[PDB]
Amino acid sequence: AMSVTKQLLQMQADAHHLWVKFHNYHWNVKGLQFFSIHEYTEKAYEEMAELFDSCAERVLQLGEKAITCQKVLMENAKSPKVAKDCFTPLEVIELIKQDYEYLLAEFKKLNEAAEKESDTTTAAFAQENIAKYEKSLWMIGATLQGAC
Amino acid sequence: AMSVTKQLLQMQADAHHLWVKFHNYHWNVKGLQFFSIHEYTEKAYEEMAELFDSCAERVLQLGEKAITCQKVLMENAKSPKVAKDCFTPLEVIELIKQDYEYLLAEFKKLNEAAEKESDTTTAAFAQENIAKYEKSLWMIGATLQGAC
Amino acid sequence: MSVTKQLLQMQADAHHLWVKFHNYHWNVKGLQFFSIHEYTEKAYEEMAELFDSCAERVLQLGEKAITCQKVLMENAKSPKVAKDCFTPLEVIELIKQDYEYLLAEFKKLNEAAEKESDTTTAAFAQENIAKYEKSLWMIGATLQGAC
Amino acid sequence: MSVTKQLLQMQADAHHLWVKFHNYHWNVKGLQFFSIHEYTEKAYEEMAELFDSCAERVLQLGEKAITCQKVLMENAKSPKVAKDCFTPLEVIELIKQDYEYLLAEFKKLNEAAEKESDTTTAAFAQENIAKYEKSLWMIGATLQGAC
Amino acid sequence: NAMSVTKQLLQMQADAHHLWVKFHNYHWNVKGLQFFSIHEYTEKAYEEMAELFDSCAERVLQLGEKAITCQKVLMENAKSPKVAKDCFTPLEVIELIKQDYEYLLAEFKKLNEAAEKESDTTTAAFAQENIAKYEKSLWMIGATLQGAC
Amino acid sequence: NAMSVTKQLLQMQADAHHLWVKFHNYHWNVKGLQFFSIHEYTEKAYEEMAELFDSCAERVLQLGEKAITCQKVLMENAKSPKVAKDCFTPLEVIELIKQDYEYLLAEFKKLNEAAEKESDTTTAAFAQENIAKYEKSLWMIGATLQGAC
Amino acid sequence: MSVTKQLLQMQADAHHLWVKFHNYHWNVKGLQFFSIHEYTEKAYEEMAELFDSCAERVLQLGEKAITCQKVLMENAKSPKVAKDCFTPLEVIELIKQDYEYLLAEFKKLNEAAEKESDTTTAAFAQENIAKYEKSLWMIGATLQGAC
Amino acid sequence: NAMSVTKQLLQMQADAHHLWVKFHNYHWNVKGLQFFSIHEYTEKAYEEMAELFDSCAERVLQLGEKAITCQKVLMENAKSPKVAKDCFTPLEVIELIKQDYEYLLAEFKKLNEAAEKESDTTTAAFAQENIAKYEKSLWMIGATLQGAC
Amino acid sequence: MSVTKQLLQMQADAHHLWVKFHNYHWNVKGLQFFSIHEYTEKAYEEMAELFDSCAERVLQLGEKAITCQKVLMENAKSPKVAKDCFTPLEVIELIKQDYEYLLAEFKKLNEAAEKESDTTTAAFAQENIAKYEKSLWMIGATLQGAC
Amino acid sequence: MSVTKQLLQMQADAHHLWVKFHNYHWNVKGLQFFSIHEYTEKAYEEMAELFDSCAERVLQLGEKAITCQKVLMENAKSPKVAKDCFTPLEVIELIKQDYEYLLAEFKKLNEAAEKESDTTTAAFAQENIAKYEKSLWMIGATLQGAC
Amino acid sequence: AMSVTKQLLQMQADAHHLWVKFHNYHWNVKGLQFFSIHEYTEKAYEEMAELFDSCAERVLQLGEKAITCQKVLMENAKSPKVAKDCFTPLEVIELIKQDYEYLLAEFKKLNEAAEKESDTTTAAFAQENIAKYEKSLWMIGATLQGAC
Amino acid sequence: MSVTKQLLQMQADAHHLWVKFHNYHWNVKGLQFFSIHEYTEKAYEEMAELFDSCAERVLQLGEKAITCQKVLMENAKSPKVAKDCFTPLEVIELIKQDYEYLLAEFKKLNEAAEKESDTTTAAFAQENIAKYEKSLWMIGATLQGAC
Ligand SMILES: [Zn+2]
Ligand SMILES: [Zn+2]
Ligand SMILES: [Zn+2]
Ligand SMILES: [Zn+2]
Ligand SMILES: [Zn+2]
Ligand SMILES: [Zn+2]
Ligand SMILES: [Zn+2]
Ligand SMILES: [Zn+2]
Ligand SMILES: [Zn+2]
Ligand SMILES: [Zn+2]
Ligand SMILES: [Zn+2]
Ligand SMILES: [Zn+2]
Ligand SMILES: [Zn+2]
Ligand SMILES: [Zn+2]
Ligand SMILES: [Zn+2]
Ligand SMILES: [Zn+2]
Ligand SMILES: [Zn+2]
Ligand SMILES: [Zn+2]
Ligand SMILES: [Zn+2]
Ligand SMILES: [Zn+2]
Ligand SMILES: [Zn+2]
Ligand SMILES: [Zn+2]
Ligand SMILES: [Zn+2]
Ligand SMILES: [Zn+2]
Ligand SMILES: [Zn+2]
Ligand SMILES: [Zn+2]
Ligand SMILES: [Zn+2]
Ligand SMILES: [Zn+2]
Ligand SMILES: [Zn+2]
Ligand SMILES: [Zn+2]
Ligand SMILES: [Zn+2]
Ligand SMILES: [Zn+2]
Ligand SMILES: [Zn+2]
Ligand SMILES: [Zn+2]
Ligand SMILES: [Zn+2]
Ligand SMILES: [Zn+2]
Ligand SMILES: [Zn+2]
Ligand SMILES: [Zn+2]
Ligand SMILES: [Zn+2]
Ligand SMILES: [Zn+2]
Ligand SMILES: [Zn+2]
Ligand SMILES: [Zn+2]
Ligand SMILES: [Zn+2]
Ligand SMILES: [Zn+2]
Ligand SMILES: [Zn+2]
Ligand SMILES: [Zn+2]
Ligand SMILES: [Zn+2]
Ligand SMILES: [Zn+2]
Ligand SMILES: [Zn+2]
Ligand SMILES: [Zn+2]
Ligand SMILES: [Zn+2]
Ligand SMILES: [Zn+2]
Ligand SMILES: [Zn+2]
Ligand SMILES: [Zn+2]
Ligand SMILES: [Zn+2]
Ligand SMILES: [Zn+2]
Ligand SMILES: [Zn+2]
Ligand SMILES: [Zn+2]
Ligand SMILES: [Zn+2]
Ligand SMILES: [Zn+2]
Ligand SMILES: [Zn+2]
Ligand SMILES: [Zn+2]
Ligand SMILES: [Zn+2]
Ligand SMILES: [Zn+2]
Ligand SMILES: [Zn+2]
Ligand SMILES: [Zn+2]
Ligand SMILES: [Zn+2]
Ligand SMILES: [Zn+2]
Ligand SMILES: [Zn+2]
Ligand SMILES: [Zn+2]
Ligand SMILES: [Zn+2]
Ligand SMILES: [Zn+2]
Ligand SMILES: [Zn+2]
Ligand SMILES: [Zn+2]
Ligand SMILES: [Zn+2]
Ligand SMILES: [Zn+2]
Ligand SMILES: [Zn+2]
Ligand SMILES: [Zn+2]
Repeated sequence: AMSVTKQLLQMQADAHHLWVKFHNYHWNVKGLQFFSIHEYTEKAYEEMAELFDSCAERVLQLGEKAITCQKVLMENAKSPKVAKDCFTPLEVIELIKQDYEYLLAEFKKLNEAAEKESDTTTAAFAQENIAKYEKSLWMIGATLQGAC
Repeated sequence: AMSVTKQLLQMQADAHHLWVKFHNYHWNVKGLQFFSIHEYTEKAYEEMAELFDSCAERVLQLGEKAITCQKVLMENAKSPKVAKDCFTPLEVIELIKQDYEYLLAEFKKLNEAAEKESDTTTAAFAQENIAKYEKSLWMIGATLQGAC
Repeated sequence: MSVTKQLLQMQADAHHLWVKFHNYHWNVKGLQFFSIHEYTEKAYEEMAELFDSCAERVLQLGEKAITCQKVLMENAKSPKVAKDCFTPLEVIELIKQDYEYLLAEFKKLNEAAEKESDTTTAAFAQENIAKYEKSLWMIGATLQGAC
Repeated sequence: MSVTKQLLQMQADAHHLWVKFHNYHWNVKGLQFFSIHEYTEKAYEEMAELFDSCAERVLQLGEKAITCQKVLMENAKSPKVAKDCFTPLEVIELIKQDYEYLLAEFKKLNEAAEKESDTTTAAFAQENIAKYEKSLWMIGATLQGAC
Repeated sequence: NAMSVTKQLLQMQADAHHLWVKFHNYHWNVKGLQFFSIHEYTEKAYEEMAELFDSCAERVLQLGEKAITCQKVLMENAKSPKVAKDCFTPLEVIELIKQDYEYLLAEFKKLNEAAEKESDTTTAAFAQENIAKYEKSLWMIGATLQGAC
Repeated sequence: NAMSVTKQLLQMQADAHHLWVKFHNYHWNVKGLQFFSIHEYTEKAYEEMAELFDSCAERVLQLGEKAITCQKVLMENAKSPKVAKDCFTPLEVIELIKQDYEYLLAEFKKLNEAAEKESDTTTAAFAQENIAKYEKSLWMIGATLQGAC
Repeated sequence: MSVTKQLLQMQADAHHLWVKFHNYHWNVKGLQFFSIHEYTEKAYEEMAELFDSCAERVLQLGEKAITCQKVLMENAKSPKVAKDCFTPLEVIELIKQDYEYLLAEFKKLNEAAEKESDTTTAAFAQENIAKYEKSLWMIGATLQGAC
Repeated sequence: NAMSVTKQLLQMQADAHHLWVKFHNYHWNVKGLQFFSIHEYTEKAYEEMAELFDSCAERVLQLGEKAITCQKVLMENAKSPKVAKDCFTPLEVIELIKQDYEYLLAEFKKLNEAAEKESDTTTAAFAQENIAKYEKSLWMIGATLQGAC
Repeated sequence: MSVTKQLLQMQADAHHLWVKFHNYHWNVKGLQFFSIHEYTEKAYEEMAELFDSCAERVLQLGEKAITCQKVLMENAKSPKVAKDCFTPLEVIELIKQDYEYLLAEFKKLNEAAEKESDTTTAAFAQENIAKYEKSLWMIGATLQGAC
Repeated sequence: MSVTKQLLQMQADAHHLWVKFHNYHWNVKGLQFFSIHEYTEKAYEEMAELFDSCAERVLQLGEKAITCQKVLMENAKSPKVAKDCFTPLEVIELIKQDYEYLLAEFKKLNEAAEKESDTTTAAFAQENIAKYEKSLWMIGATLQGAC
Repeated sequence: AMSVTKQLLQMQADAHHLWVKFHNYHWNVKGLQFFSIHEYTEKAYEEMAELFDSCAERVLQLGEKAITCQKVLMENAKSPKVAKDCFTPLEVIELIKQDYEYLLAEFKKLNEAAEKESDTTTAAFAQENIAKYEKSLWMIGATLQGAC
Repeated sequence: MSVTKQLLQMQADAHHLWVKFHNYHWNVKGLQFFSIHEYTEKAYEEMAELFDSCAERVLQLGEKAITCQKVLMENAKSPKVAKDCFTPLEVIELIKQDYEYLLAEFKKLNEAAEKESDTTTAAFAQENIAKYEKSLWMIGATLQGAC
């Protein structure tokens, strides 16, 4: 049963990490599409705050402790690190693709762990997010591609 | 009197055709402006569904039969054919310009036929659409142009 | 068969029902004309949405949606109707058969999705199974006479 | 008649139909009572708007609207109804005849307006011509049996 | 000896119709600086008369008698004040509406007394709701017409 | 000699519960072309019964007696018409609802008379509001069932 | 029990909780009266929705819902409450026990649904399992003392 | 021999003003864990008192007497309970508001009796609407103060 | 003259009235200050919209809109006012003359549009003709004294 | 006065104006009755908000608000009104004098706040200074005759 | 005291000027971002109409006369003049940057004049606008920049 | 110190409080669990907004916002809490200390802003000073016992 709460706790830390990272994209993008990227990443960091809270509260429902220490959040984060603080629009979209691919893989890991424990609530939460990101990733991939 | 219902029936088939075609643009556009083109063509195919229904129902009001067979719709369609299934944003906008120019010419044909029959209801329907497309085509032309 | 093959079948069927549901909408006759006209309007709107959802899922899955109307026509397998004038009870009976067809296809889609471990497509199929099971209950009752 | 004479005729008729549509609204009996009650309520509200619009167009054109109910009574020419009890089908048949009358009167108004180059009245006539042609289609389909 | 609830409602039906027509006269034909506010006020007023007409008719039908369906009968039965004018200043309209509302109020009081003698709680509540409405409106209209000390 | 307001409200509580259950039977089990409109009408109806149940209970509590909290007592005390059917045509449902509403109306009139003898203005207003509601509804239901001349 | 037997059990129980939650709603006393009154009102509205949903799922599955209140009374198995007066804490403790009962019953419904490959009922069970697991967490925290 | 409707309304005007001021005292000066919910409840309450003040004044004016316009007269005429406190626990506020509402309720009952003797349906309806409001509120406030069996 | 020439004239006039209508809005004095201030606010907002619509129609028609304020000033031909303090009745009388001017220009635009078979510009002119005919009726009545 | 002494003065005055504005609201007579009735209603609602805001700012600053109506009566210094019947123009003239009084008191509050480096009270003063300067302009224009 | 009303009157004339100029951008931009620039400049000219009215009405509150003559508005305008009537999207954004920089400098001039007169109402109006334009100018500058 | 240095300090503090306010939100125990949970949700949402506003002001001022969580952690100076279980009164007492800290920092920001003649940052600081002065009043009263 610890594997479900272990994976929720991993996601809590990654959600925090992406919330910080998505602010970086939001502030520091430059170029003609500044405003739409700014608005896009604003919605995205809001989703990461919500995801942060949901993972924590699911852990609590499952009888464990959520992470409450900045230091632990920082140490446990495993989503892609970025060294930049200035971006083109296409660079942000490419970075987000990578961040969403990481989230997608981690949600499928959560689903499996939920499956082994017969945890339908956590499985439903995982799968709603899998659907959300497979849809976004299709759109992001099309945004990065050139036409034949 | 058959010329008004003949032209409404032509438009019914073209509206169906453009509804299918506009999905093609909606799905298969690639590049940075993916999302706005996707949203734009979504509104456009909704207008073509509405146009499909309006033409059919006007024919019925005029005492004739709307087309109800896929095969007849396909055979009767005369709006521009496209062979592609992958597009740049500028390519979609250029294709839509051509589709809207075709609609505009066909609505003016409908207006004339309505005029000869003193059909004020069909004439009003034609003219509301002429105004709509002359306005859109101005915007689309500006979108495709370079500045002096 | 496969998730993408089944999605493409449903895309073609959604287009066919979108067209047929307009025939019911336009051509029903009788005292319940307006309620039937309104009902079929909402139904065709759902068929348009289904058409789009099926295509986009195929695209998300790395395959091409159908974009040619001739292919849509050739591939559709939902019930054919060679009438263009209906009573309200005839429309309801036809919609029942159309919804029985969709429900069976959604169940095939779910099976295919569970085999492929595709939770997203499975969730899509299951939401539709629930929608049609409920709607078919009400349609059945509409067509019955009491005990 | 000239545009104003025709507007004044339509003012009288809108008043007459407003009264009559209340008769349908109150006095229909049978399973579809509530839908007819609701439809006829919308219809009389439309007749009240029509009455005001005709009158105010007359005032815009420099003439006096009808203000005496006795004149309104004497000038009305829309179909007379003797009954005070109806089936839903009878009401729909009577509304069709009322709407046919209005539609023909709006066409007379339009011709009159066109001759006087009165674009405002013409646009008002044509907007209503469109409204009644659409309704009359639906009403016709409602009274039909399927073939 | 006064007429029953149903005959009072029938009278009220005929008057509401008459006032609906009459209020259009004020709506169309007022002249002067306050044209628009009088036009809007009288539009709300005729809409209330249309509603009253339908309410009285439907209450008569609920009580088992038939509503009036003929415009000749509506015209002959109306007893609300007539006006032989088709042009008005704003003060004239306000004065005339005061007379119309005083008339309505008096008739709603008769309606209430009839409803009470018949133990008709539904019609009594209907009458009293309206009595409250015109007592308030008449206070405001009276203040609009008065001169300050 | 008739029972007090509080005992009448307690009866009304039990009936509202019974009709809430019964209206679900009509909601679920009507069959025929008008299935959906009957399904929706009866859904609005049971929601009104749920509200009535809570209102009567809370008024009894305001008057210092205790509401019924046991389903066995609710079942034993209900006096509204029973139906031994679980399948209905649309006309059957309309006919049966007419009988249920005529029952309610008669009980709300008793409630009003009891409230008046007790000078209970709150309960009287509550009863009369409901009397007005069912008199209107019963007029429409009766018209729905009649045949035109 | 099979899916329908289990749905019918939950129909009876939803009815029972609807009644009981009114008892909490009316009869709580103490400083938090109004918030408990409001919370329990939302809770009984949820029980009324649950009652209708179970019944209609049964009808969809081809069986008859419970229509006799005597059957509803006899089949209910959720916790019995003898009292008719409560403190806010007592109400919260009693609701926790009611919600634990429901949560266990929804899990039985889900297992039953999964065995019958009934995705619609399964989704309905799991949606409620999620709802009660979340509520029960909050309720538990509400009854606790801090460490 | 009891005072007329108009003098009762004038009393009610003065009290509503007093309670409007007093309810601010509870609003500002409550202390303790339930500070915010008491602050909000008493804000809704003073807003109701402001409305009552205006309603009573306007009804007096409709009845042809003049409303009170001087704050010295408002202060001298108020008879609702005074409180010589400017700090409160939540339970104290609830207890004090119970006393204020019991006072209002008793005065609205006198208002109703006066309105009935005068056949003043408008004021009677106004009084009874308010009687219904405080009977419900007082039930809830009483439950908030009680201890469970 | 031509549709585009007439549109450009109206563009210049819309700008002029937009400015003048602010003068009425700011500088009216007297008891009806606020209603006049609100009325003229809505009116200048319509002038801004008219300015934009006229320019964009010229652009749709392949010609250049006016973009220089000196050209706008030189070309405006609506009534000049050399006052900056007004009574409410003076504002209404001036607005009447401004609206009579606009109505005549809209009629010229319609004629030009019908000659050019330009249904879009004609519809634009006719919607405005109807708006101003109605508004001038009400303004006239505002300025009259009763019989 | 210090900031709190000045806030307490404004608390008393807001109470006084709340009462007075009801007098204007009830007792105005003449053609503009309804607009004055509506304007003064908004005005007293503003005075009630002002009364609460001053009191709560005092509480924030560590002092006690006024709770006794006798103190409120004795401390009020806004213009005394003896009348209980008014023309619309008289009401507007009296409101101008009330608003001038408030505006001067808000300026005193601002100076006091600035001296104490109290940004919160200062911002509150200045927001109201802006409000009354704008209103007083409109009120002035309303009382004027045009030149 | 004349320096506050002098500066409000300068701003009234510039607001009028920018309202005309912003229509020029709105109509005459060409290129892929036509529609968003069109929408952006539409909001901007609405703000300039509002600014025009606010400056005028503040002058009137201060006991002076607003400008009511087109000719005076034209003569007094000092915001940047543009000679073009056709623009790329980036050209419009660059021109707006310059127009907003001018507004920002003029609002700070207004604030100072308000300060010297203790005019808190005009100072508040100035400062609300300073905040608005410093925020917009940050966004506009990022839109024009390239990433490091 | 400087405006940008103070803004960066507050950015780090906003992040720290955002995290801590979630601890209160999750881990409070007792009868007021839900109101405290809702209160702290709104509070953390304000901390997220504050984080963003502080960063964007620094960027507007030509400097870089903090984008590394290690820097955020190192720089935060708001009160540390080494508990993860709370009563409702403990949460309120901690929030009081957190809000006292923010208020003092906002006052330093205002001073720095006025020195730099930065009206925009000063307005930001002052709106927050007013918000926290009011909220601390209410929190204080929540923690008191009456006289
Ligand atoms: Zn932003
Ligand atoms: Zn944003
Ligand atoms: Zn957001
Ligand atoms: Zn949370
Ligand atoms: Zn830590
Ligand atoms: Zn491709
Ligand atoms: Zn999409
Ligand atoms: Zn979309
Ligand atoms: Zn859409
Ligand atoms: Zn259709
Ligand atoms: Zn076919
Ligand atoms: Zn060019
Ligand atoms: Zn349709
Ligand atoms: Zn429709
Ligand atoms: Zn639709
Ligand atoms: Zn799509
Ligand atoms: Zn093809
Ligand atoms: Zn059966
Ligand atoms: Zn009705
Ligand atoms: Zn209705
Ligand atoms: Zn209606
Ligand atoms: Zn009208
Ligand atoms: Zn007459
Ligand atoms: Zn046929
Ligand atoms: Zn009108
Ligand atoms: Zn109107
Ligand atoms: Zn209206
Ligand atoms: Zn009716
Ligand atoms: Zn007749
Ligand atoms: Zn007179
Ligand atoms: Zn008598
Ligand atoms: Zn007097
Ligand atoms: Zn249902
Ligand atoms: Zn339903
Ligand atoms: Zn419902
Ligand atoms: Zn309740
Ligand atoms: Zn029991
Ligand atoms: Zn029968
Ligand atoms: Zn008896
Ligand atoms: Zn009959
Ligand atoms: Zn309640
Ligand atoms: Zn409630
Ligand atoms: Zn509810
Ligand atoms: Zn149901
Ligand atoms: Zn039974
Ligand atoms: Zn603990
Ligand atoms: Zn407050
Ligand atoms: Zn509050
Ligand atoms: Zn409030
Ligand atoms: Zn009032
Ligand atoms: Zn005094
Ligand atoms: Zn005590
Ligand atoms: Zn007595
Ligand atoms: Zn007890
Ligand atoms: Zn203004
Ligand atoms: Zn305005
Ligand atoms: Zn506006
Ligand atoms: Zn534009
Ligand atoms: Zn120029
Ligand atoms: Zn005249
Ligand atoms: Zn009032
Ligand atoms: Zn009012
Ligand atoms: Zn208000
Ligand atoms: Zn307050
Ligand atoms: Zn005192
Ligand atoms: Zn002057
Ligand atoms: Zn545009
Ligand atoms: Zn736009
Ligand atoms: Zn806009
Ligand atoms: Zn203005
Ligand atoms: Zn000039
Ligand atoms: Zn850079
Ligand atoms: Zn939560
Ligand atoms: Zn929450
Ligand atoms: Zn939130
Ligand atoms: Zn941001
Ligand atoms: Zn880092
Ligand atoms: Zn104390």
